[PDB]
Amino acid sequence: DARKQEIIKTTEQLIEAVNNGDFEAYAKICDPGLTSFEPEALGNLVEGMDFHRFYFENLLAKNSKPIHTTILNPHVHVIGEDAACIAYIRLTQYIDGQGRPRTSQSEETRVWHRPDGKWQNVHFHCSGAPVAPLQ
Amino acid sequence: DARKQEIIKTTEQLIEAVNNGDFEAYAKICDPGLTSFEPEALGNLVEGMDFHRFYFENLLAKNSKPIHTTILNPHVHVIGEDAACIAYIRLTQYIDGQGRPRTSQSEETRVWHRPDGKWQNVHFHCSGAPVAPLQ
Amino acid sequence: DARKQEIIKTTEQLIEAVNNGDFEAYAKICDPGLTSFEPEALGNLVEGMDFHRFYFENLLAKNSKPIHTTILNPHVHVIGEDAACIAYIRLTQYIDGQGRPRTSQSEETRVWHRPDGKWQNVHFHCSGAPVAPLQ
Amino acid sequence: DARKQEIIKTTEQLIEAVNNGDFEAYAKICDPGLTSFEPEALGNLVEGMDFHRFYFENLLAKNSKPIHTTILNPHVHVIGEDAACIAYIRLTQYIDGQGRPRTSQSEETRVWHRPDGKWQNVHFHCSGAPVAPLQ
Amino acid sequence: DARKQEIIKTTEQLIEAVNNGDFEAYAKICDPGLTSFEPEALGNLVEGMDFHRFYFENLLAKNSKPIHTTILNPHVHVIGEDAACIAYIRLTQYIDGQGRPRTSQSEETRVWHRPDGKWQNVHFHCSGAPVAPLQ
Amino acid sequence: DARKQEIIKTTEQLIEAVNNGDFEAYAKICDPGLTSFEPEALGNLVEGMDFHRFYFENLLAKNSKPIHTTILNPHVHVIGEDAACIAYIRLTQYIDGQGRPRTSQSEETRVWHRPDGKWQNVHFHCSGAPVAPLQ
Amino acid sequence: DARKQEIIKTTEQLIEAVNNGDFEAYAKICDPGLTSFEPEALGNLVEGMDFHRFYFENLLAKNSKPIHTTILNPHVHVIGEDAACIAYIRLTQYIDGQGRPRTSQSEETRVWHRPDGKWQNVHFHCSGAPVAPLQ
Amino acid sequence: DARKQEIIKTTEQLIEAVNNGDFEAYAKICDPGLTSFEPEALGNLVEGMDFHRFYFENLLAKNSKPIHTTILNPHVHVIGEDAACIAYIRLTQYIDGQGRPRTSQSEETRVWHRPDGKWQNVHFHCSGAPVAPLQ
Amino acid sequence: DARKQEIIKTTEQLIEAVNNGDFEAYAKICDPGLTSFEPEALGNLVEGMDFHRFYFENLLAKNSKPIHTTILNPHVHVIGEDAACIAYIRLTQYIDGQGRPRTSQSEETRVWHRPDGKWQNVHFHCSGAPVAPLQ
Amino acid sequence: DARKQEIIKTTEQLIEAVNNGDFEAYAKICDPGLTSFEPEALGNLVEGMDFHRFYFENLLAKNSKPIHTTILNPHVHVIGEDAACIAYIRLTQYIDGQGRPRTSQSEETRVWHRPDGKWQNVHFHCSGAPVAPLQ
Amino acid sequence: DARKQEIIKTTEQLIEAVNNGDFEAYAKICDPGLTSFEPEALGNLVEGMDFHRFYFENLLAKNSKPIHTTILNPHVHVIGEDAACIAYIRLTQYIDGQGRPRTSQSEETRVWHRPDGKWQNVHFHCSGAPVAPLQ
Amino acid sequence: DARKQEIIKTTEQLIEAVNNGDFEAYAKICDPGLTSFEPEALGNLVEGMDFHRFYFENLLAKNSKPIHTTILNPHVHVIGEDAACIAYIRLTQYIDGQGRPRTSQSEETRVWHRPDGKWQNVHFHCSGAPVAPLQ
Repeated sequence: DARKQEIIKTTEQLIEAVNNGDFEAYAKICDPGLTSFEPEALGNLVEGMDFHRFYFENLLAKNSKPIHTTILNPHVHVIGEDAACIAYIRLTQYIDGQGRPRTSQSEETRVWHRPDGKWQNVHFHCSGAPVAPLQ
Repeated sequence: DARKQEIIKTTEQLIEAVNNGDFEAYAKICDPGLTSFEPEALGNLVEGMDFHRFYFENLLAKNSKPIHTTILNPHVHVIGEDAACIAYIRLTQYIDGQGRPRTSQSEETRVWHRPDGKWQNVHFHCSGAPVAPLQ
Repeated sequence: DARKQEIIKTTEQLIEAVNNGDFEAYAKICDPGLTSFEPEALGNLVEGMDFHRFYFENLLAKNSKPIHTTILNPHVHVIGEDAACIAYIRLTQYIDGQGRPRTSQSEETRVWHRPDGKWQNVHFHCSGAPVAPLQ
Repeated sequence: DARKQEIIKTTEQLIEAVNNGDFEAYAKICDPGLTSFEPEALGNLVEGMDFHRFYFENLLAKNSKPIHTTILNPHVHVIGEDAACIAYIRLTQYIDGQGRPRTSQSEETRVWHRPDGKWQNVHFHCSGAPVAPLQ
Repeated sequence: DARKQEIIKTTEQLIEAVNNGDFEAYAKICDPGLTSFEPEALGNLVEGMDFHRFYFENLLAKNSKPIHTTILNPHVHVIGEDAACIAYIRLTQYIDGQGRPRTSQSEETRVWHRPDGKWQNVHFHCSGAPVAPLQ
Repeated sequence: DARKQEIIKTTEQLIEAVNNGDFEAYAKICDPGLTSFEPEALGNLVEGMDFHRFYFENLLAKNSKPIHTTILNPHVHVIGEDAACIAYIRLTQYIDGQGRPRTSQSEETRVWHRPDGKWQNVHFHCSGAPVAPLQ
Repeated sequence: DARKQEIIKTTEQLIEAVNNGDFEAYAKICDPGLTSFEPEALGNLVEGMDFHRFYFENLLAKNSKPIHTTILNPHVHVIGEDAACIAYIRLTQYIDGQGRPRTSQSEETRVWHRPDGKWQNVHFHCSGAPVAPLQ
Repeated sequence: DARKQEIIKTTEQLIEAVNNGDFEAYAKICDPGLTSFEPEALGNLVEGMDFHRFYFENLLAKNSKPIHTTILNPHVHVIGEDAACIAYIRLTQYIDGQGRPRTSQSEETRVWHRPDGKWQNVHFHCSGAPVAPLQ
Repeated sequence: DARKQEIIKTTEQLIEAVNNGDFEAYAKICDPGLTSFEPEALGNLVEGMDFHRFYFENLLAKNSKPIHTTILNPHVHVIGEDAACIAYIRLTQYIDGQGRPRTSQSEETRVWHRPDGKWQNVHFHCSGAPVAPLQ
Repeated sequence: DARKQEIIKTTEQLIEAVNNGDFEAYAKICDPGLTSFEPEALGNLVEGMDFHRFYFENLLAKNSKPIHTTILNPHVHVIGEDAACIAYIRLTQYIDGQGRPRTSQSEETRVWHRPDGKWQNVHFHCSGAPVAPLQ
Repeated sequence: DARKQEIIKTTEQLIEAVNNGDFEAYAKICDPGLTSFEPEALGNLVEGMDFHRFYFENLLAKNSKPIHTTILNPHVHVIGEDAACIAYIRLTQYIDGQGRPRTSQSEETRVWHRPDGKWQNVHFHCSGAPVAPLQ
Repeated sequence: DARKQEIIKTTEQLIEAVNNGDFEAYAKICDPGLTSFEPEALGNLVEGMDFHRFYFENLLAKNSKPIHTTILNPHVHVIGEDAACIAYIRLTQYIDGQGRPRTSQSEETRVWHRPDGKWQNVHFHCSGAPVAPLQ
């Protein structure tokens, strides 16, 4: 359970670096060849950092309204000593463009490798609501 | 490229065992603790074989109409010697309940481990069209 | 955990007596003053057995098609020695009126009392899909 | 009828502490392990206080417009001396974001335990309109 | 409570004479100048028996499928010794044109007079679902 | 026709006391145990004055725009000397939230008793448009 | 009232000649230069018999199912000794293409002249449901 | 053709008195017992001046924007020397609530009598767009 | 008026040759370079006979059900001695694919030239319903 | 081709006089008995100048925003020496009520005569988008 | 114009080989590395013959109903002596799944190369209606 | 691969000249007889520069908000030494009319010729989202 709690802790560091808009910390968690599927990419497989960079510069660095996030039913597969995978449900509570509280759901998969003693993310898949909020 | 072609070959064996309705071969490719996200599970994370078993018994063992499948733009991450991940776009051509040809798209992620010298699947995530066909 | 497994076992006996259409076993699990909220009652609070009796006589005793049910994330509150409450997510896999497999979800609460040494159900609440199937 | 009037009185204290935005009184009525089903949680079972805390901080502490609430057809099950359950219909009259009066309906179940001589809430289930108002 | 139970009993005789298709008994319960509002009359006030006669001749005398009816929360006003009024919610369980069980709701008011020692109906108002079933 | 004109006159006094917002005159026309069905109550049977009080305090005491009302095809049943019933179509002409004239229709039933020499209202049923105007 | 009852009687002869499919009697009631507005003419003013002839030949001579018609609130203007006008609401009860009873409403104006001692129809206007039934 | 041109001229005087908002001239053209069918009356037959008075006071006396009206294909029936009927298509060109030109269509019937040497209107029927404009 | 009646007569010969399915007579009325706009051509300008030929071969030669056509408000421009233009509204009464009478409207323009002593059609424009019927 | 270029040139003079709002030049191109079909006339045949005059006075004399027009695939029929007909597709590029560029399509027919040595327009037919722009 | 007529002729040979279902002639016109965009491929770029092969085997070899095709406004770019490009509008007239004639439109681009003395197709792009017909 | 990288480089120069609003550089890349299919042209084939000029003058020269563009899966056909064709998927990230980031997809084909030693564009085809952004 010690190695599973380590993957959980490192995944929580990713999620709070994203919602802080901290792109310089996000870039240290991600591999340069990272690939992803997500609702914003319209069914295409994205590669590298530059597609995601646009949302840090146009939302996450600029926003100020309160947000709360719940992680439900996490499951971890540990795949030897170099590799791991985590899957969870995410609920986000947020304030819309006219002051009403709202909720949305996503389903997320993250794939982790340990090159050079540090855990880094190599592939990501998301379903459900967009991460760009529906305000 | 040799190890990447091996993951491609093993992923093609999974896809043809599914569309043949060969549940006894499917059960040798999958780990007993396998987890999944897919459109049929309504946003929930499924564990084990028994949710999928229902579709082999009520479609895949019984169907006879022609189907064709195209795999587009595959990408493989090889994660040491025990682990790998593959991501691809899938297009399926099928005949509906009244003889008309149709097309649908999915986006798929599969996570592979090599316990006891044999590659086996430990997590799967699907977006887009259901695998239960829209006939 | 022994008393929690007992409530789980007794709740599984209720669910299989319903999907067998066994109204004479259902009547031994329920209290005569049982109350319920469910989608079929259109927002009203029902009392007694006679509202439910209609669905045993017009579906559950007559149906023959295959059904599978998954219970997800159960939680039990044990409230002294006489009382308990259980909450769970239910997924049902079923065949429609033209041979296609389908899925639906409900959320369920059940309240249990132990009069005369036997566990019996006194209140029930359901949300999501109707239990009368969407075939 | 004396013990039933006591559960009614305590349920009315909960409802007025919520619509006053009095989170410090709400926290004394609820057990720390409380679970719930409600429309805002999107079909998931919530545990603990922190999901509900967001609506006290972003609505109930800040609102000033007039509200009226009617409780219809309450039913109480008393389950020995430590335990009780209550079920009722709730109608709420409220003013929208442009000054028009509106109405909405919910159906609610609440499960009560008496640890250490004080009644506290251990499970809650809601159907119908959200508690976050449709202004 | 004796006179209220008499109005309840006489109202149950009306409802079962209607669902039996017994127009010759219905004609003995109704005053010749009876007026009504109901969904089938498109917002108009009907007078006399001949508008209702059409539904006995084209449904109620001819139907054979099982029907169940629940009366909820009845209230009676007794207005001296010659007059009374009753108000109730009606739920009807029925089988559709393809064998599926269904539910519908109406709200009903009935006004009763005692000319010549016999109770007879002088005005009726219905809201909600039509009495002609939605099969 | 003299007693019928008296019920008509008293019903017109009710309608103008409501559209003046005169809740202290409305309370002298109504019995303390009065019951009603209306579109604002969402299919439920309301009892007493406090549900209606909210619309006097949040509209009828505060409004200033011109309104005109037409009563069509009234019918009266006189039920001995203590009791009467009246039924009519109501058309209301009103100005919306942006200065355009509009029309709406309701169908209404009212039940009258004469305790202590004064006519008072004991039950009411409404269908069609809400009495809260669609501005 | 004698001359008004004569216009009513002659208008009832027209309506029953139409629903019998008796085009040879209809042609004796109508002036050769008769004009009309009705839903079937798509906003145009029709002149003469030949537009209406098509509905006698393709429905009214061929139909066999039961129909009932109610005339509501008739008003007559008598305009000297040669001329009259009548206006009424019409409700029609009919059976659809699969055996269910249905209702529809129209509003109708008819203009009458007495050339050569016989009343004949010179202009007609209809609003609401089409006369061609919605089976 | 002289008597037909007289009815045309008098009908044009009505139409321009209405669009000027000249209710004191309108009241001299209409009979005190005039009846009408029109889209604003929701399927009911109106009698007298007071329903129409509301639109003079809340639009026609207050408006200032340009309007143009075309009368198409008029037909006149002259019914002895005391009575006449006219039927026509009306097209209205108008400016909406945000400055765009718009068009709408009605179909109209008007019935005229000559009491005391002066032509006056006794019945009116309208179909298509409301006369209260769709701005 | 003699030359206008000649264009009317020749236009009626075209319309009855079309609804008879008489393509060999249609080909004698049309110029070889004829152009047209119509709903079936999806906004394109068609040239020559071969686009129209398909509807003679697949409907007009094969149909048997009764059809009636009304021509409304025709207008003719005569343009010297060689040339003419006609414009009219067309109403068609027809029986649908399940035996119900239906109506549809078109607006039509036709341009006529007299080469070699015989009138022939050189351009046609249609708006409204398709001539291929909505059965 | 010289006479065809003359009709093209004169048709371009009409189109630019319209979009300049130059009603005094438009009136010299049109014959006083001109007829038209267009979307703004709701399926009716218009005659003379006064229907079109309203759009010069309420838009074309007042507008200032940039517009561009493309004429596609023109075809000309020359019908002796006094008469001609032209048909074309028209695309219009325009700025909406909030500054965004938009496109729309019409199909147009125009009929030309040469009385007194000057070409003038006698009939016009339009389909597709209205000439009043959809800003 | 000789080389342009050659590209037109070769493009007509492709279109008739497709609608004959002649896959062995289609394979001689296409380059082995051919790429395409079309509505059936859901926004993806297809490569090679095997995606198209499915529609020959499941429609074009099996169909028997009459089809007609019009090519509108073709444009050819000739790019030295080895290469050419053609663009056209295509209208297809066809019979649906219940015997009614229908029309649909596509816009098509085709790119041609002359390796080894024979013209062959290297890229294709289609917009508008699918080539799999909407029967 | 050198000649393919040259076509890629020249295609990237076109795309950045367009999103800079640099119409004087765009005019040096395009042939004077260039043809195109695109969503803005409503299914028509455009020729020359003047249709596109309108979007430079009314958007691209005036806009200031941030935009990002991704080119996916490019494919090049090189057709001797004078000619080439390129096909790709384009994703655009942009800010809407109220500050929210958005995504859209197009599929694009471009045909290139080398007259006088300089590459120039002769035909273009686009599917999917309009190039005028959906803000």
